[PDB]
Amino acid sequence: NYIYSTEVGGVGGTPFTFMQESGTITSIKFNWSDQYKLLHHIEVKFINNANIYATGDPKGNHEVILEIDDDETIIGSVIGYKKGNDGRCTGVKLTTSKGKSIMAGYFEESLITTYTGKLAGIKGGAGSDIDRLGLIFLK
Amino acid sequence: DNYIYSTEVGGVGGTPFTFMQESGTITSIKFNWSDQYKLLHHIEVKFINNANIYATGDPKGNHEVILEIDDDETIIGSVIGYKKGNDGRCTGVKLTTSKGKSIMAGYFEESLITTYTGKLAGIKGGAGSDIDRLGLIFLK
Amino acid sequence: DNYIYSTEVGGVGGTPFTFMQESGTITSIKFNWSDQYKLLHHIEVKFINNANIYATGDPKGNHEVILEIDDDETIIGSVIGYKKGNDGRCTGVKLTTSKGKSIMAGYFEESLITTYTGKLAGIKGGAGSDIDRLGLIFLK
Amino acid sequence: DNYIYSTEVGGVGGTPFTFMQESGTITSIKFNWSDQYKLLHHIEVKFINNANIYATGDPKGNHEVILEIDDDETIIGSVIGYKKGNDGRCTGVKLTTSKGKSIMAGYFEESLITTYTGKLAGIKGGAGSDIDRLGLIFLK
Amino acid sequence: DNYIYSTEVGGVGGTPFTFMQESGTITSIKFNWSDQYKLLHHIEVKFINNANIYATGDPKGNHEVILEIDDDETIIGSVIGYKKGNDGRCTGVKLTTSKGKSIMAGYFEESLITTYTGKLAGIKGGAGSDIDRLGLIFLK
Amino acid sequence: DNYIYSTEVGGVGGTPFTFMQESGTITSIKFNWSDQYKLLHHIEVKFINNANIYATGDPKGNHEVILEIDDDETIIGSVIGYKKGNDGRCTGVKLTTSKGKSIMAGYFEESLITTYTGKLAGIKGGAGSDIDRLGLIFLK
Amino acid sequence: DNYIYSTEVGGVGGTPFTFMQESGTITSIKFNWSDQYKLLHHIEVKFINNANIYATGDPKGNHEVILEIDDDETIIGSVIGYKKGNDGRCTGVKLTTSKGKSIMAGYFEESLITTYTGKLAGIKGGAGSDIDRLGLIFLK
Ligand SMILES: OC[C@H]1O[C@H](O[C@@H]2[C@H](O)[C@@H](O)O[C@H](CO)[C@H]2O)[C@@H](O)[C@@H](O)[C@@H]1O
Ligand SMILES: OC[C@H]1O[C@H](O[C@@H]2[C@H](O)[C@@H](O)O[C@H](CO)[C@H]2O)[C@@H](O)[C@@H](O)[C@@H]1O
Ligand SMILES: OC[C@H]1O[C@H](O[C@@H]2[C@H](O)[C@@H](O)O[C@H](CO)[C@H]2O)[C@@H](O)[C@@H](O)[C@@H]1O
Ligand SMILES: OC[C@H]1O[C@H](O[C@@H]2[C@H](O)[C@@H](O)O[C@H](CO)[C@H]2O)[C@@H](O)[C@@H](O)[C@@H]1O
Ligand SMILES: OC[C@H]1O[C@H](O[C@@H]2[C@H](O)[C@@H](O)O[C@H](CO)[C@H]2O)[C@@H](O)[C@@H](O)[C@@H]1O
Ligand SMILES: OC[C@H]1O[C@H](O)[C@@H](O)[C@@H](O)[C@@H]1O
Ligand SMILES: OC[C@H]1O[C@H](O)[C@@H](O)[C@@H](O)[C@@H]1O
Repeated sequence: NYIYSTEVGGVGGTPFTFMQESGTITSIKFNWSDQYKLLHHIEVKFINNANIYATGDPKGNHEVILEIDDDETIIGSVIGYKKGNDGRCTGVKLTTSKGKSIMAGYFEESLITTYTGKLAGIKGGAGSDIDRLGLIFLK
Repeated sequence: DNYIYSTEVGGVGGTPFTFMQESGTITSIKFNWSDQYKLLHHIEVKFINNANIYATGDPKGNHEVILEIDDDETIIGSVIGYKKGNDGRCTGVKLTTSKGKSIMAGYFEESLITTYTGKLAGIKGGAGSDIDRLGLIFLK
Repeated sequence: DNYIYSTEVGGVGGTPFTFMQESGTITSIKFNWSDQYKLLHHIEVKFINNANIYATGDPKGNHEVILEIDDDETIIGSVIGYKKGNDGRCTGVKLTTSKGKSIMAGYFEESLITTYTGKLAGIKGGAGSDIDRLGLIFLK
Repeated sequence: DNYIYSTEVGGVGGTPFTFMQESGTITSIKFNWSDQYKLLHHIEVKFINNANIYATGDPKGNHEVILEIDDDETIIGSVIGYKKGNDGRCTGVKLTTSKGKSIMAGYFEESLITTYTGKLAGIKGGAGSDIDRLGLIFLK
Repeated sequence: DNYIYSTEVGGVGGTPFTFMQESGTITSIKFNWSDQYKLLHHIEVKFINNANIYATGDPKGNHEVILEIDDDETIIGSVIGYKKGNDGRCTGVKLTTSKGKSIMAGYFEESLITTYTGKLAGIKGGAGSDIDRLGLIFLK
Repeated sequence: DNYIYSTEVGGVGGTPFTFMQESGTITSIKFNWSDQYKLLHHIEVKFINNANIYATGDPKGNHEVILEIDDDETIIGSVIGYKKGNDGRCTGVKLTTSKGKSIMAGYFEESLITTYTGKLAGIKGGAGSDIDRLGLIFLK
Repeated sequence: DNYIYSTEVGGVGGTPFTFMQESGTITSIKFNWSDQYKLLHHIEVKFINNANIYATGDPKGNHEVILEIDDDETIIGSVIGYKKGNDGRCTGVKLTTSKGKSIMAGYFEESLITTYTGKLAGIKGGAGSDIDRLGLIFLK
């Protein structure tokens, strides 16, 4: 019942997989730096669940939060990254079925335009930086 | 509840405030901010069928904006700018309505939240000299 | 009432005025303003079925705009620029209508209100050499 | 009446004129203007079922525009540029129609009116060397 | 008649032409103009169900444009540029159709007419070396 | 016939060509052109249910574009650039389709035609070294 | 067939490749390109219900883009840039989807094709160091 968007970036970091069965993401936060031009930290909240699921080191000078209504889908989703085994996530642009949008970080090397739908989860690897990030949707 | 609570953004400082009125919605909201500090300093809210002005923070800035909200008019677009961390502050609010009205108060230099939308019902957070933290409240 | 009263913005100065005619609406309004002082100085209003011209302020400014309003035309966008505080003044008005007509008078360098919308019935406030204060009035 | 009179804008100077015909609407209108003075100098009008040209003003300008109006075509947007005061003059006309046709005559540097909309039926004002003052006339 | 005659614009010079066919409409029109004189010089017109080319003027210009018109396609926008006066000339034509097709011929440096609209049925005016004068003709 | 013939624009030179297939529409068209001469030099065409390539002119140009046409896709906009006269040439083609596809080949510096529209069925004209003339063919 | 083959554009060089799966469509496609050479160098494709990655060409470029395609998502706009001739190369791709998604890879300085549209089923062409030749394949 889930669609796994391609994980983009490098092979480094501590693995993460955040997905509650019968739930969807109600809030997502991205943390990035002007110093490295990288995403560093991600936080996620699910419906009817106050717990925050986090990865990465929140050392960046900027963060954006997107709140998602229960009937709201992602209709546009771009992740910017540096490719190769030594790849990092650099940016994210999300647009919703209600015209809400967020833009984090930088888009200077490689891009992926992912699958659309109801955002259910995230998987990847993170340490000091977001090495790699894949979105997960409902089928 | 019958209400959606958007995340409070900013620091942990100042005196807590909650502005909500049983079976009531915001008909008017006022933001005060300074070019000197690039922060919101003061917020004022009025509800439908209630002439009382509910205020928090110190009205010391050189700019103010007021948004009046028709009884049927909703928020379709909402951004709050803030400085993140325990020591944080709310720096700015952009609202757009179901009738093409829009306001821009203060600054959006550090962190942003794109909040939940709907019929604006209340606000909560903390304030003293400054708005330390701000979260919107909507009907279901 | 059968009226919505938008906030009076600006100072407490000048002679009070209320332009409202029972069972009538504003067919014409005129805004006079100066580049010298960047203030509104003078406002005239004509109502439906009334040849009488209601005026307030001193027509001292070097610019004037007139908006004519069709009987079935409403305001869908309204911003008033003003200097806040007791010594305040109303500095500018932008109006847009249900038919794509729009006017822009004066300056928007200090505070702003995005008012209520609807069928413009009347205006209230205070004036002398300048428009000290302006509130719009709409039908429910 | 069965008519709407838009405000005559400009000066008190020149010979008065009123162009209207029983059960007849404007089928054509011409505006003469100069780059040297940036005024309207001359207006001509033809009515439905009437080959007579009604003209006023001194046709001395280096530009002219004609708008032809289909029998079922209305004015949806109408801006007249003018210099305010007793020594005033009409400086420009922008008209936009129900079928997307549009003309621009003259200059818009001092004062503007956005008039009423509808089926153009006549014009009135005063002209000598220049168009001192112009008001539009529409069916109810 | 069953015809609308748009104003003939330009001077009184050259040889008269009138191109119309009973129960027919313009399927093609060609405008020849020059960068040297910034004038139209030559016009050709073909009618529905008729192989004949009706031409007037001197084809001496360095540019031509052709608009082909589908049987159900009307003119929704039509602008003719000209020099006014007895010694006048026709300088350009812009036409836009019910299908989004358009053409621009020549220059719009002096006077302009926004014409009547509808199904293009014919043209009349005067021509010699130049197109002195041009009017359009439409069905009712 | 069951076909509409757009005007052949260009000159009288080259070898004639006519590309049409019984019960067959154009599925692919290629334009070759030079920056050196600012002309079309070569055209290739394929029809529905037919793998043969019909070609004319010499492919000496440094640019090509291909348009592929879905079976239900029509041309809603079509401009051919040319040099007029007996020694004329085809210089450019702009096509826009019912699905928002569009190509632009070559140059539009001298003369233009906006052609008939519909389902492109074939082409005719003449070519040798260059495309001397080109006319489009559509279904009724 | 049940397949529409767009023209393979570019050179005759490289190792031929054909990526198609019986009763399957493309779910992901990656283009790798260089600013140094302004060519595509490498392509990867994944099909519905199939975890295998089909690659061709040499991934030596400094940029990559991935377009993921929803199961019901089609191609409504498709341009490939290329150098024509026996010695040719693919230089760029633009894809636009039924859902407002788009990618742009590489360069468009010489020749273009606007291909057929629909549900993208596969690709074919040749590749070694570079993408010499690319053709898209759609469902009927
Ligand atoms: O710590 C285990 C983890 O370390 C290595 O990845 C890096 C670190 O997590 C940290 O320093 O930050 C780097 C940037 O975020 C990150 O690449 C790898 O050896 C990895 O495989 C391992 O899991
Ligand atoms: O809202 C800001 C801040 O206000 C209050 O703390 C301090 C005092 O108001 C005053 O003495 O000036 C200080 C410098 O601006 C100010 O911090 C408290 O309400 C505090 O908790 C709050 O964060
Ligand atoms: O409208 C502003 C102001 O106008 C009137 O006072 C005027 C000003 O104070 C100043 O221009 O000096 C004038 C000369 O004596 C004076 O009229 C008053 O109506 C005031 O109440 C009003 O605020
Ligand atoms: O159409 C222009 C003009 O053509 C004919 O006379 C011309 C003018 O004298 C002048 O512009 O130069 C021409 C070159 O020899 C000359 O013929 C007449 O038909 C005239 O009435 C017309 O205005
Ligand atoms: O279609 C252009 C032209 O091509 C052929 O003549 C050519 C030109 O004179 C010139 O470019 O030189 C060429 C090679 O030496 C020569 O063939 C003819 O087909 C002619 O009819 C045509 O108009
Ligand atoms: O029209 C401008 C001007 O022209 C003339 O000098 C007279 O007709 C005046 O009465 C008039 O004000
Ligand atoms: O892709 C460029 C080039 O790469 C290799 O050298 C071979 O497969 C060639 O035939 C090809 O043209």
